[PDB]
Amino acid sequence: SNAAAAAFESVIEEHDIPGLVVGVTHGGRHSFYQTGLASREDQQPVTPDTLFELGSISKIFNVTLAALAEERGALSLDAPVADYLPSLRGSPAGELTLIDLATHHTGGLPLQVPDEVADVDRLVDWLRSWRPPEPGTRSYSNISIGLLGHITAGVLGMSYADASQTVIFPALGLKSTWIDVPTDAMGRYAFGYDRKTDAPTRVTPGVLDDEAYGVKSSARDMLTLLDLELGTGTASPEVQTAVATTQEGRFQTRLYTQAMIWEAYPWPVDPERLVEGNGYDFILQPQPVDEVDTTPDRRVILNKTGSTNGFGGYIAIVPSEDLGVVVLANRNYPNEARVRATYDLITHILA
Repeated sequence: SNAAAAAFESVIEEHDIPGLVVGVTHGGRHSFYQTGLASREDQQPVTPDTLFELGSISKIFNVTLAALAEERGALSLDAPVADYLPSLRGSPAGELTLIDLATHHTGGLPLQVPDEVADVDRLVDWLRSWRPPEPGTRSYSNISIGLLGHITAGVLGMSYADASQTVIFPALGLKSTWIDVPTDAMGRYAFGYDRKTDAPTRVTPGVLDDEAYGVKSSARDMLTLLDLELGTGTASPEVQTAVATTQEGRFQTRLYTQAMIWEAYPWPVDPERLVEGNGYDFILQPQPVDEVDTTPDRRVILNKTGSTNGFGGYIAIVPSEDLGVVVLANRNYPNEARVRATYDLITHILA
């Protein structure tokens, strides 16, 4: 019952992680390991109910909502973007499909919304004259996943915030997951700690922030989400189907199978392949992909990193083992460290 402490003891000291939580779900049984402070100043400890910034892990909720919108007939994940942003008809961006957005299959975009773009309408104009340098390649970007959330919310008739908080979060059974944290919950909201200055920090506003990286959640709520991703949760047939839609293999990269935001590796894996697949050389440049309808192996591990300036997160699920792990820290620390420590914890659990 002490496996998570041993697995993360090294990274906590190598990167001075002020607070960290590890939730594990295995055969439906939830366990948590908590250590350190959510806030240094008032010495609030981390608990399973401390809220952390999820960063890119927010994109999981995004694609689930798009899949749930498809289950309801509000959109089709195969339609072109131009069906929903009609000023983009005839342009390369308007001929991307919603699936292309969910899988980064765009041919090359900057990771961040350009500094010069002031809002989402201006971003749509910017996309109209964008030309992918390497058509057909995978290119990890907030721009494309953010646009999909904007499209989905538009099809539902409400802000992406209201789509998250009144549609997908309740459908998933979550009670401590927010785009906008309410007054009664702000005391639970951890401070982040900047890598360089060690100064307290919190995500700052930005174009498509809600849609791409604006979710805050707790370890306890994330285990509820992972039980649903493992197929062993309580949800309507809609949501069970939407969850499964987001894990289907869509494209094959050199190192893993790209699903909707989920990235799926064979199980068992060489952890070095998990490290490289989550390394910057792979993340920040276009990669060639082969189209395919499934993963090469029928036993897989699916993972997702997520960071803000002050936070470092990671989730992994092994469905053939009914195993799910979430690791949330209020220090942004390297992807390689999250992978190796989580892979170490998983091997101990299954030993």
